Amino acid sequence: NYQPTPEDRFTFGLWTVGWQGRDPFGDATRRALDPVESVRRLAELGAHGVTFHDDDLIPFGSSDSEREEHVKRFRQALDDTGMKVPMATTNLFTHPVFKDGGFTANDRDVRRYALRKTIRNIDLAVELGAETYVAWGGREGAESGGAKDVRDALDRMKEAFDLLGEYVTSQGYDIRFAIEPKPNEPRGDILLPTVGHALAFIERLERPELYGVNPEVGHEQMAGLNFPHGIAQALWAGKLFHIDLNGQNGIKYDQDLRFGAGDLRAAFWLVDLLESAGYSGPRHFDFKPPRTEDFDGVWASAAGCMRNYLILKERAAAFRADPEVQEALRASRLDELARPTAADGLQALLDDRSAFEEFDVDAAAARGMAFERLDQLAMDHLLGAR
Amino acid sequence: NYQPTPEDRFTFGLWTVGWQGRDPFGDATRRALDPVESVRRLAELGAHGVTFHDDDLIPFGSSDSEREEHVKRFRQALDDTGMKVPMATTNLFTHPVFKDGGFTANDRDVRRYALRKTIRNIDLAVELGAETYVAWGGREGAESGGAKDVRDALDRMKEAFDLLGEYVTSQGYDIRFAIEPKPNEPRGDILLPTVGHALAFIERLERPELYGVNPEVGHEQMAGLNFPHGIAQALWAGKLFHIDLNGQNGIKYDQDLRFGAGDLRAAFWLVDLLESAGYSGPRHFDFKPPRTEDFDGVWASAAGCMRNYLILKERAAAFRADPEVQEALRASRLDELARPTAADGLQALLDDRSAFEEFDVDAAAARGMAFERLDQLAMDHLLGAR
Amino acid sequence: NYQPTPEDRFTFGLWTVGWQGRDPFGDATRRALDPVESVRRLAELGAHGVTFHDDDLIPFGSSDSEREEHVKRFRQALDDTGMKVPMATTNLFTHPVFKDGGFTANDRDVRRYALRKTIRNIDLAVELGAETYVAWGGREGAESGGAKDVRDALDRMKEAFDLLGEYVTSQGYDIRFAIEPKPNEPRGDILLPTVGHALAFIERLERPELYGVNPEVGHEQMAGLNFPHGIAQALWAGKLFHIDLNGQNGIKYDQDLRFGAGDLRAAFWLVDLLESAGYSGPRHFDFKPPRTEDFDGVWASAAGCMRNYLILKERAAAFRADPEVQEALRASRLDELARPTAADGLQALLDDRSAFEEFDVDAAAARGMAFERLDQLAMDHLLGAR
Amino acid sequence: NYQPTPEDRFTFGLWTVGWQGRDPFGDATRRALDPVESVRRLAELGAHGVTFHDDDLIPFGSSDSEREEHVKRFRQALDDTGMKVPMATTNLFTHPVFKDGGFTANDRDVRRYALRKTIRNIDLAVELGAETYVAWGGREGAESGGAKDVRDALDRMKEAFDLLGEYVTSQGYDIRFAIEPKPNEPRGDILLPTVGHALAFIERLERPELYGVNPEVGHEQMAGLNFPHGIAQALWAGKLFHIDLNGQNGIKYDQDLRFGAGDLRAAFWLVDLLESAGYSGPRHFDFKPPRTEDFDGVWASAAGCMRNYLILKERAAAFRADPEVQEALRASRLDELARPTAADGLQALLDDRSAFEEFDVDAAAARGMAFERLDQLAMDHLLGAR
Repeated sequence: NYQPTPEDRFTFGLWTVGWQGRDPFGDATRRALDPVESVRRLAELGAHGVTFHDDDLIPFGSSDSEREEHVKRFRQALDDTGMKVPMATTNLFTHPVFKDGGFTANDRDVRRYALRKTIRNIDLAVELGAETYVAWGGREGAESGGAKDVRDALDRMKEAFDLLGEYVTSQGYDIRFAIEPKPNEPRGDILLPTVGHALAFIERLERPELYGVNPEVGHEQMAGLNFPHGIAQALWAGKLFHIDLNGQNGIKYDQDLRFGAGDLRAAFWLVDLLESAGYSGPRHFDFKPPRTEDFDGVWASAAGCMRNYLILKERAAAFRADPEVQEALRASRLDELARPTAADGLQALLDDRSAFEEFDVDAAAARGMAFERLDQLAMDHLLGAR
Repeated sequence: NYQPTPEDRFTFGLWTVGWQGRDPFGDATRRALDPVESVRRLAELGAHGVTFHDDDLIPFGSSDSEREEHVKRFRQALDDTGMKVPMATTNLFTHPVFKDGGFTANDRDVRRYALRKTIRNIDLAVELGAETYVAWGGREGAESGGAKDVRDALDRMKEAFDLLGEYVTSQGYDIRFAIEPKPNEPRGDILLPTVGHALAFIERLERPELYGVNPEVGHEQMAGLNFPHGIAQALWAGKLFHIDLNGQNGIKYDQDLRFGAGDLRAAFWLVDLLESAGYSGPRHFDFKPPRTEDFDGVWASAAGCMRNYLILKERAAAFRADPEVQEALRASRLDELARPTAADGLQALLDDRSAFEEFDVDAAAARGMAFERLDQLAMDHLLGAR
Repeated sequence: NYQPTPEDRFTFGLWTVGWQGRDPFGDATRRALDPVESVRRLAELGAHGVTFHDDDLIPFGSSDSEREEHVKRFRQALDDTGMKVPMATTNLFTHPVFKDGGFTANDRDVRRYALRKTIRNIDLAVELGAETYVAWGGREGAESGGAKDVRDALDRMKEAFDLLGEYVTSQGYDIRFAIEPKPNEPRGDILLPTVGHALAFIERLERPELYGVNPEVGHEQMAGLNFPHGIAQALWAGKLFHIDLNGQNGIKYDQDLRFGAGDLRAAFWLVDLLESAGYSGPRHFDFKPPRTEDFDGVWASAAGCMRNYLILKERAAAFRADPEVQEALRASRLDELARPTAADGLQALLDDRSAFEEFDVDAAAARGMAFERLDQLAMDHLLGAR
Repeated sequence: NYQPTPEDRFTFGLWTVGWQGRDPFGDATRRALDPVESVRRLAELGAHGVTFHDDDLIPFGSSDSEREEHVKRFRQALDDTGMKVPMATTNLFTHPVFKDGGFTANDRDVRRYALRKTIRNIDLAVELGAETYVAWGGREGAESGGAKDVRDALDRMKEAFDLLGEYVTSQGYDIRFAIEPKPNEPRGDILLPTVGHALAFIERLERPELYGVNPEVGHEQMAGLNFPHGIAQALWAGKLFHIDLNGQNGIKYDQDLRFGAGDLRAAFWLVDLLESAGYSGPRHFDFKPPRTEDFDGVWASAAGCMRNYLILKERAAAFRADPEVQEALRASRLDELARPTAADGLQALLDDRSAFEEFDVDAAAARGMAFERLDQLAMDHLLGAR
């Protein structure tokens, strides 16, 4: 019955199940969770591991001795449960000092502090075994046009990421970076707002091989974009280092619903793509149990993230294995899309009268694509009517 | 009184003022315009030049002799008026053969035809003096998830652009390519949907130096993105080869309003950026006079595109020259944003106790950014209340 | 296997399967269909009836004799197949004369013509047995703020609808009106843009009982609104006279996908509501087979509209009949939502210390709503994992 | 220089300038303001009055004696400054007990409490002189489809508002209610999501004359709707009892920017409409100074709200008074829009051959509307280029 096991590589942030329910208009509805309890409960549900921001594990301002105590207790919970920590990240957004950003704050002293806070947590991530270090620049941006010269801000963003790459290289660490785009919220517009902008930026860094993307379902959907298409471009570029799964109903505030909620058909096509492409990284949930829920609802929501992934995986596998679907893909010429347009080369193409002078445009235009039949097979498989 | 001259480099597509007014729900409301008449009328309004798709100048299906006659008459109009042709593009979207795309159609024979149709028009663009060749892949995309394997489609898109680069290089032409992104419409989702995705794609081509972007105001706004921010990223990457100016009211169908309509504040910040960065390319209008208008309204709309640019240029220049604005930019630390975070280097940063151990986070957090005063100065300048 | 029969009351517009594929950027990809052939093909698929605009059945400009011939042939097709015509409407949007509207055109002579064209088609609708007459004011609106004084336009809209009500009453016809809202497209903003605005307007007509709404899935979703919620408000007001079913992926141009495509979960909740409320009107599809398709794809798309409704009906019925769902609805207090807050009356409420002075707010706040468990049961039922 | 005076009727909520800067991702950046200090500072800036939620003035949980002390100090500040309190409202959204709503919470005991909390604050509002009592049902709604039966929720919403109307009538109070719509945030979808839905709902209350709307600029723009058009419909219905002014950049989270920011052209058309229609109620700002700002920035932002209104008022008045604009309005037939379509009556219309049989549709279709010239005059006036 769609039971997860650690082999499915499902991971959760501490801040997901640990969200207390404060929103722009309301107070917390749940008590804080001890990270140790979250690790134990997640392990019981069949998760593989957990992720953290610095400030989720070590309260901001802790002394070195309190920091050591918090880490020790957490490591014991990992040892007791077999849970892993595949990813870590920095909180460069909650504290008022970051109100205009971390890496791109106008104040230079804040930028330096943001780098030092990040470096300290890279060391800890490596100690705990993380392979990916995420950067979500949630305060990098603006509400007004004159507040931020974007060219200068991109110079500062490149400088920061280049320095972090120098750090990991000089220390000999095996950890890679992933940039998490988001278009807006909490800033009016956030820099590097989509997967595309992040991919383009990485190509201007000094050591691009160290950097990839960590796209999030709801973030791209906040710009009305097709999330599977964006993931396909990231895969095509070799840059899908991590992925964040959740749900979102359209263009509005970031809802962080459980995975499978929101756009269910997009969730199907996402799972189809990840499984077909052989993505081997964590399936990470960055979601918020709604503030209507008590703790029993928190764990039901978390379990539902994993359940929905496993149902969609079954349905997408059945779709691709169905001989009638395989025939419909050929009827729609998906096989021809995969063949080179002109492996014969430019000159051969220019000399081929069948490509222009003698091409029957009307006969080609009259051929139906048969896409609606294909899409109804996909619908029937999703719904278990096949 | 804000009178354009050819030195302002304003250009218009033939298909803009020539739009007959057909929309998804309605018939044409205006007669077709002869391109020769459009060139003459635009020259009288103070435009610098015109642009064309192949099929706007030479009716689809024309014989070689009719093609020569259409080109000859057009060249005479250019000679008679002094108008230039800085940009040309291909129509790979109107004819039914392109219903599933040109470069990424599932049918291989259509892909070959699309390349041959494009190459024929590159030759003509060079003959007429164009410096930029635009590609808008308006039919490259899908309405349904199974219809298009995006990784295979990106392979086909790269193959097409690589072949075009081989062609221009082998012929010795001085013309560069610019990719025009759009998120949707007429396809449910279009490949390379934003400036970012296009910039990232270019970095995977064989000769990236030949390719840039041609962003359009309304296209990025159809994804709710900040158009000045996207242009800043394109400028930062060295890839703003051309720009398309129009207006758009939000996330909806592509309205193609005259420039200055839609988001007026974004238009101000765009002009500020283009003029401050020294962009020297054409200021091209890709707009549609609304179908409510007769021909007098067409020319009033076109004139308004240029007028609004010139008013906004004045206001942005006055904003930047105002000593009180210069003081407010320093109060908001725009000067510090332009300074390196750590020109002293990584090791110096790690050893600097003022960046972490002795950094007074509360004092830094208490400093206001003064962004609202700055933004109200910008508003006052835009409105001519300063 | 989810086979429709005429008893399911599925209906289609002639203009749906008859859409030739012209879009803002492209020519037609299919030949025109004779309405007689559409009636025959739809009847074979199991539809119950068809609907029409005047101009779909009788070409604009037809003489009285050609009009009679077109009607006679259509009536024969209805007689031969048993198909019904439950709804008709007027085309007040295609012809250039309607470029600024029909009922709210600034030109008074156009407004009078629009009323006369509508009245002529009301007579024909009654002759063919229609019970509902739809009005979609697709050209009523504006691209610019000064073009339309909305208060005067609403006066003109009320005048038009009041005159139509006087007409039907004076003739003794049993046909009711339904207003079809849409937020934009083809006008920049359309008057009466949502279900809510239309419901409010109706209350100011002279004979409100004659008027209801005809909401369309994709239209409300073009404003990012919850379509089931809007339908619930229409049902609560007694005004759901007809409904138009299709799919839409978010806030963008009107896609008119087949029903079930787009937001699949919203489609589930819509069918749940219609079936639970006992809606007895037609299930009408206002959709467009994508222009990628040939005629075989047209009929596959149409069949898919009906199939998806029937699958969702089964799943929603199974959800509501499941004892575990019934228990979860009580756990979430849906039973208490249905009970009056204060049937004891105002004074009793004011004197009840348990409602304020002695209310334990912390105990009430700590109760979870159990909504995530309920929603995962709904997901499991939708997907056939229960 | 655009200096406000109390005669301009500008008002501000205590929670606007008093917003501490907490957002979904960040802690407060400003200290709390004493309401007395806010009244004094606002009076110095030229505001006319202030508004409050219960919980902004009296901390939740206060004893009767602390409540009396808070009210006394506030009344002294009003007396010392001459500031008025034209509007008050209830906080039915912050405390965890309201996590599923107030008036439409599934738990009946919460619904009763929400009514008692509201009634207590109606008494206080009347004591302080308020004329309008606002209801913003920010927690009335859902994240999931099964959580809320909307028909039952509308019954509960009507019951609540009917009881409040009975209360004010029985006490003899001269205060009216205004419903403030919002489409989403903090709930996934909020009930009564737009001006239209609220207007329609009011018509089903027992005493509709007691209820109107309090629309907010950014709320309607979160659904991509035209705010001036919605205000026009509210004015046409006689229901614009109050208005909330702010700015919003598109369809995203509620930004609450200062008035004039966001969509500047929509702000112009709004002021034109309010001043032309003679709206006499408060011009209330429901905005948030961005959390980047210190207290000096708070007051600069507040001052900017009033400044921008007064600049736009001047520009709109100059637009309407310009003889060239008056001529352009006649050229566009705004005069004919204001004349009845058929004051001659139905029968005369049916017998008028000039309305159909002899109407020259082609001549009418060829007349341009001249809307682009009109809109460029409006642009020139807005920008002070006329």
